[PDB]
Amino acid sequence: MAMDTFITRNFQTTIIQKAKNTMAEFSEDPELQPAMLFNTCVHLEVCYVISDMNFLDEEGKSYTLRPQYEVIEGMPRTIAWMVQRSLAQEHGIETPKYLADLFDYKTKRFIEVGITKGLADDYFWKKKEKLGNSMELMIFSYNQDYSLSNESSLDEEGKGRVLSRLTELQAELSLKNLWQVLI
Ligand SMILES: O=C1c2c(O)c(=O)ccn2N([C@@H]2c3ccccc3SCc3c2ccc(F)c3F)[C@@H]2COCCN12
Ligand SMILES: [Cl-]
Ligand SMILES: [Cl-]
Ligand SMILES: [Mn+2]
Ligand SMILES: [Mn+2]
Repeated sequence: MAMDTFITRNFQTTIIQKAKNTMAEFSEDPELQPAMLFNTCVHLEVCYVISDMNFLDEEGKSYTLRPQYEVIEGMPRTIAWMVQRSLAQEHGIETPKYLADLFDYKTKRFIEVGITKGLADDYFWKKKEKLGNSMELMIFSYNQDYSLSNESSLDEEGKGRVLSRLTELQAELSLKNLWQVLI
């Protein structure tokens, strides 16, 4: 099985289209770069999972009514920048200098999501070298490890559902001799 075929079988059409659109903005070609398309699909999928299972009520109380998180990843950078900058103004906070992956309506922070094949901690601190504390960080590995800058933001159950998806994907890729494509 080829990577492109795996992608089309394991990811929703919306995610695939967005990740390709994004690679195009950077003029990376999805057909020449199937590992990048895979990685971008996973990252965007994780973002969507996080936003899909956190809601808030009229007062501001959590629940596993309105979405807790706005996904900024997956839009064209020009729109994404207008959206980041406008959310930040409308909540009276600093606009980060990097483009974020999510906005948390509860804590009023921008979130950077990271996916890694190494250890979650190594990728946490690397991200923090650039971002300082402009954003919260949510780092997931394919080795069942995580590294949140705020443990409450995401529930212990939810971290585990993202970790299991990743574990699912690594398993199938390995079964199909495609994991080596990513390493
Ligand atoms: O927003 C991201 C980004 C992240 O948010 C991230 O967590 C990791 C990596 N990123 N990068 C993603 C990306 C995202 C997920 C997995 C791998 C890659 S690999 C580089 C690349 C990305 C997107 C399109 C493209 F053509 C690329 F070459 C670029 C880094 O420059 C800001 C935009 N961006
Ligand atoms: Cl950026
Ligand atoms: Cl940089
Ligand atoms: Mn991003
Ligand atoms: Mn990210």
